[PDB]
Amino acid sequence: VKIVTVKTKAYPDQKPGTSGLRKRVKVFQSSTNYAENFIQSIISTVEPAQRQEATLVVGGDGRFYMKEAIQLIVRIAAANGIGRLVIGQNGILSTPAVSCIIRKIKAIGGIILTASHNPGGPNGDFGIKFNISNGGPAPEAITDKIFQISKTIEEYAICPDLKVDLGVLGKQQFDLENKFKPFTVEIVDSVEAYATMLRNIFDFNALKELLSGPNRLKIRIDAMHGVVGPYVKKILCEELGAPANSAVNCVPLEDFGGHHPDPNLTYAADLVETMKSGEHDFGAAFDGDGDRNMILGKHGFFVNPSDSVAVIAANIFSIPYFQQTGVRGFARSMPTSGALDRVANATKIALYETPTGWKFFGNLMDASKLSLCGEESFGTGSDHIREKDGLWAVLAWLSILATRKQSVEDILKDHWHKFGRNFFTRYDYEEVEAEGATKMMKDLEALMFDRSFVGKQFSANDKVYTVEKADNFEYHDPVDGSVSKNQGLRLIFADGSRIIFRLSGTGSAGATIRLYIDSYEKDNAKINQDPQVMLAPLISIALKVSQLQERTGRTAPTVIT
Amino acid sequence: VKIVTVKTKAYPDQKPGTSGLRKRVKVFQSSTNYAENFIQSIISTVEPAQRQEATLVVGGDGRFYMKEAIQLIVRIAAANGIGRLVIGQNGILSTPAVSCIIRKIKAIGGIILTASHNPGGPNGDFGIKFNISNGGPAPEAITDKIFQISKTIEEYAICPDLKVDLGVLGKQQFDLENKFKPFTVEIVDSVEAYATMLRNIFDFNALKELLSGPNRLKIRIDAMHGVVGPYVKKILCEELGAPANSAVNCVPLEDFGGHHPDPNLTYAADLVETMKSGEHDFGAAFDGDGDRNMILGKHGFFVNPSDSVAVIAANIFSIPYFQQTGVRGFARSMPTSGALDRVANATKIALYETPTGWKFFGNLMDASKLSLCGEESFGTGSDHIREKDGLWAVLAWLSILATRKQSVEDILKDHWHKFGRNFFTRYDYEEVEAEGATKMMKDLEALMFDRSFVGKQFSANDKVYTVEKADNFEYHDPVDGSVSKNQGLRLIFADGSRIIFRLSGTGSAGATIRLYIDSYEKDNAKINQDPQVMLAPLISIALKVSQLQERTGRTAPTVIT
Ligand code: VG1
Ligand SMILES: [Co+2]
Repeated sequence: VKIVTVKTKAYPDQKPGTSGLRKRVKVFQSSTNYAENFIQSIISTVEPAQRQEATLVVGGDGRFYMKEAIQLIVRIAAANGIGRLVIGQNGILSTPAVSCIIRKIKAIGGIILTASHNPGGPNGDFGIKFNISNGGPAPEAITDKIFQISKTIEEYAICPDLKVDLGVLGKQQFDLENKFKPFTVEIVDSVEAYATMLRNIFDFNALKELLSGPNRLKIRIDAMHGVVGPYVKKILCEELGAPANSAVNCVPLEDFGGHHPDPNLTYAADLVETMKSGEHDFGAAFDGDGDRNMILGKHGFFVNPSDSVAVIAANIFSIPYFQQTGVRGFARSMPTSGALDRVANATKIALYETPTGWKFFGNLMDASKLSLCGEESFGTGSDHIREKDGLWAVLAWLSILATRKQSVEDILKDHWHKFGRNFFTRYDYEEVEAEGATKMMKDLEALMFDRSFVGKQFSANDKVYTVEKADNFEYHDPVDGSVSKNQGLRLIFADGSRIIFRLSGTGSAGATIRLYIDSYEKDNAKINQDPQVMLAPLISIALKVSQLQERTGRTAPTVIT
Repeated sequence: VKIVTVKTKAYPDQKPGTSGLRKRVKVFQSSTNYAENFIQSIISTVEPAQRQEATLVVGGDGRFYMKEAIQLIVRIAAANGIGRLVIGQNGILSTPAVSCIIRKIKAIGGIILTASHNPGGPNGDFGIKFNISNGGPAPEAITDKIFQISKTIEEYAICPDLKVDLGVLGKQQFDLENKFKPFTVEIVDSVEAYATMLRNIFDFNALKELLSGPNRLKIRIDAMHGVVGPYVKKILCEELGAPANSAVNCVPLEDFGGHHPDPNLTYAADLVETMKSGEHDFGAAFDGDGDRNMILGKHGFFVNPSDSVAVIAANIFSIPYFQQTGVRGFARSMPTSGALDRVANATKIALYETPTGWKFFGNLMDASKLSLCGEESFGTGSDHIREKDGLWAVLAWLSILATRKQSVEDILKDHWHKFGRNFFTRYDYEEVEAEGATKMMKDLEALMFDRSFVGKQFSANDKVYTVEKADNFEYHDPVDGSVSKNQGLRLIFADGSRIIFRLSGTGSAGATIRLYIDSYEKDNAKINQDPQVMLAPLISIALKVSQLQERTGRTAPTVIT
C-alpha cells in the first residue's frame, strides 16, 4: 500500500464540546476534508517515538457516515506510524465497550464515531469522541490541545489505497512503503470482551433465574435502533434467557428509524404507552451509543435517573462487584438531585458534586475515591470502566429486584419513606429570548448582601420551609487542579431545595435556559403522589422572584422531562 | 462448584488407535461409565503439576452426542485441575482448525469429537481423538498410556454441578471448592484462528478478483453437511466474495443428511450432476472432519487425488506461503501414484515415500524436511498445520487457476504433456474372507522373493512389462528410528508402472483387499484416453499374479476409484 502526504487547509470550528466533537453530517460531507484534519490532530498528540507499538481502539454506534470515517481513521493512522487498530466487527462498538477494551488490552487511547443522544439520519448529526489511555473521555486539556493543533495544521499523511473489510473477524496485516514493522488491523467481535466483563460483575446465574425461571419477570427493552441492540440480543436474550419478544428495536439502523436516540418521557413515547398495559414488571430504553439508560416500572412507572443512583447505592451490595472492591466513594453532577446525598449522608462514604460531564468523574476513579456515579441525563456508571454504561445500569436494577424480590414501585416507595423524596424535572426554555435573561440572571448576585433576610416566615399554600443557604457553582479537581466556569445559579435552604438558573456559555445564536429543579419532601403523605405538581412551592418562589413574565418574557412550555 | 469422586469400573475394549476411539453411539449413551472413563484417562496422561498452567482445545463436528460429550469433558478436566479449556462456538470446531488453534496458542493437546468419515446419528458412529502438543494425532507411546490407564481406572474426579454455556463467545470463569485458582472456559469463534491462518498462506486479494470480479470464475463447493460448511461460508462466501448460492449444504446437520461425507463420485453425485450441465468452472466435495476433498472441473472433469498433489507441486511457488518460506521437501504414501515423483525429480527436491498414515508425514514436518504431502485417499496437506486440510487443498487449487489463467482441464492436460500421465486406479475388495485373503498375500509374497521373479516379462497386448523390483515395503523412519514392516507388496516394472496390494484387515473383524494400479504413459496421443481402458492390461496382469479370483471368490471389485 502507498503512502502520500496530502496538504490541506485548517478549520476554525473544529472544537470538541462537553463530550467529543459533534456537527451536522453536512459539515462533514460538504466541507472539503473536515474529518481528515480532526483525525490527524488526534493522532498528533501521540509522540512519534511511541506510535509503532501503540493500539487505537476504533468503535462506532452505526450512525450515518460512520462507515466512511472508519475508512479514514484506518488510512490516516496507517500512514502516521500507528502499529495496530482494534476495530469492532462492522465498526459497531459501544462507548462502555470501547472503555472496556482500552483498559483490557492496555490501548494508548481510543476513537469513537458517535454523537450520542443527538439524532443520526442522513440529515442529522455525526461526531468523534476521543477516549484516553485510562479508558474514559479525554479531559479538557487533551481536547483543547486537539483544537490547538486543528488551527495550525498544514498537511496530513494518508494511504489512499488501503481498503479494509470490517465485516470479517480476524487479524490482517498491511505492508506500507519503508516501515520494517507492518500495520495491523485486528477486527474483534463487538459484544465479546464487554460481556466477559459484565460476567464477573453480576451473578449471571441469579439473573438467569429471574428472567426465565419460576415465574419470569416480563421485561420490555427498547434499544432505540442504536448500538446496544446486538448487546441486548446476545447478552439479555441469548445468554441470560430473556424471550425474544423482550428485545424490541434492537437492529442498528443508520437513520435510527427517524426518532431521536435520547431516551426520556418526550423523545421516547412508544415504550411508555406499551408499559402502561400493566403486563410488564420492568422496562428499559437506551441511548444511541449505549452509555445511557432509562428505567421504567409496571403500568408506566418512572424512576428519575437522579433517584436510580440513590437506589443503586442503598442496595449497592446486591452487586458482587461492590462486595469485592468496596464503596470507595459516591458522586453526582451538580444538576442531578440530592437523593444520592441522603444515602451518602447516612453512611461513612464520601460524596462529590461534579460539573455536568463524564470527563471529570474519571479523576476521582483513577485516584481510588469514587465507585458509584451518575447524572440526571440518564447516565449511571461505576468505576468498573471509565465511561457511562446503559446495560450495566439495567443489569444493576435486575440484580436489586432479584435479591429484594419486590416490584420497582415498592422499592422506591420504601426508599422515599426511608429517606424522603427528592423531586426533579428538566423543564427547559430551549433557545428563547434575545434580551430578557441578561440582567435578570445577573440581578441576584449582589442584591442578597443585606444582613436582615436570614429568617423568612411564610404565608403561601402550606407547610413552613425554614432558611439556611443560597449561592453559585464552580469546580476545582482535587487530583490535578483543573478549574470550571460560573454559568448556573442555585437558590438553596435548611433541608435541601434548588433551581439551577442556567445561562448558556457556548450559546452564540441564542441562550438556552435549560432548567434543572429540586424539591425535598420529609412526610409520608406528600411523597408518594404527583410529579411537576408537588414541585409547586419550588416553582412558586422561583416564579415570583424577578416579576419574570413582565420583566423578561416566557410563559409557553417547551420540552418537559 | 463442588468437586466429587466416583468409584468406577473399567472396560477392556477402550483402545485408541491412529484416529482416537471410534465406537458406536449406543455404547457411550446409556452404558453408565463409558465416556467419563475414557476422558479421565486422557487428562491423566498429563502430570498433576503440568495441569494448572495448561490448556486443552475441545471441539466437535455438530452431530449426535458431541454437545453432551463436551459438558462431560469440562466437568472432568475441571475437577482434574486443568487450567483452561478453549472450546469453539457451540462446540463446532473442524479437525484442521483444532491443530491450528493448539499450535497458535501452544496448548498441551486437544480433544477432537469427530467420527472421521462414518455418518453421525442415534445409532450411527461417535469418536474421541486426542491430539498432542504439536497439534498432531497422539502416537503409540501416548495411546498405550491412555489404554493402560483406562483398563485400571478405580476412581474418577468430576464436577457434577459445572454448567457451561457453550454458545456464547467469551471467557467464562468458574470457582471450585477448596481451590485457590479458578477454572477458565474460553469460548472461541469456530472459523477465526483458522481463517487468519489461511489469510497468511494464500493471496486473498488475488483470490477476490478471481471469484467475484468481471472476469469471474463460477465455482460450486459442496460441504456435504459437515463441520466444513461454516468455514466455506465465512472464507469463500463472506471474505472472498463468492455468491452465497455457491456454497451448498454448508450447514452441519445433526445427522449429516444420512450419507457419509466422503469425496467419492457416487457419494458426491449431486456435485457431479450439477457440474455436468456446463456453466460451473470448479467444483469440490468434502468430509465431516475437514481432512479430505474431491476436485472437479468444467463439464464434470475429474481430477485424480494422486494427480492433484503433482499439479500443486509443479505450480507451488504461486502460493505465497511457499514463495516466502521455501519447499523443504516433497512426500507421498507408497500406494499413491508416482506422479509426484516426475515433478520432484525434474524440479530436483527430496521426495519421501512413506507407509499409509498421516503420522509419517508429521514426523518429516516436525524435523523440517517436508513441505508438501499427497495421498491417493483424497488428501493433500502441508506443514501449515499438523493434520489433513480439505479446504487448504481447494484454496491451493483456486490459487493455481488465478495464476495460470487456464481451465482445470488445460492445467492437467499440459501437465501430462510435460511430465507424462500416471494412469491410476484403486480397486477395493470390501467384505473379504480374513484367512483366504491372507493366504493370497503370502503366496504372492513367496512368488516375489525367489531369484527368477526380479526379471519376469508380463504381457496382455502390445506393451510388455518387465519386472524391475519386487518387495514387501519396509519403512525406517529417520525421526523415531522405528521400522514399519509389511506395509505393502510392490511389483515395480521397468517403465515406471507399478502394481500394489494392501490388506488392511490385520487386527479385528473381516478383511478388505486394496489393489492399487499405477501406469506411466509419455506420448501425447495415448494420455487423452480413459483410465479404465488404459489400465486394463495391467489389471489382467494384477489378478493373474495374485490369483485373487481363486482365493477370495471375487470376480469383480466392490469399489473402483
Ligand atoms: O450539557 P450537554 O452537552 O447536553 O451534556 C449532556 O450530554 C453529555 C454527553 O452525552 V452522550 O450524548 O455522550 O450520553 C453528557 O455527558 C452530560 O451528562 C449531559 O448533560
Ligand atoms: Co451517550
